[PDB]
Amino acid sequence: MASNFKKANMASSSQRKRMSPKPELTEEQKQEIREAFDLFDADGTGTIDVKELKVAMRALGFEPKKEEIKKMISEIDKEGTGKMNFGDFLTVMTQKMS
Repeated sequence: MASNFKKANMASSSQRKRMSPKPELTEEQKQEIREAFDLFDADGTGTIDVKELKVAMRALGFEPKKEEIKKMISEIDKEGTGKMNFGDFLTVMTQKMS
């Protein structure tokens, strides 16, 4: 089916307790990059766009340093405009803060 015919998930079993961190990103970082990218990519697709990713940067930034939220949105909007997958969002947002 191409169009949205409704009734995907009615009973919302929202399991925020799955991977406990080993030598990796911790509770604060795990929650903010998973829960923002999964809020825009809900059913399991791949890429989030600059409209959705700018709303993701407003919720994730809060209070930041200087060239962080404007630098991510203007640097991936370049060759075929702005599209981001989860490997880009995880590596660029964790290495710029941690």
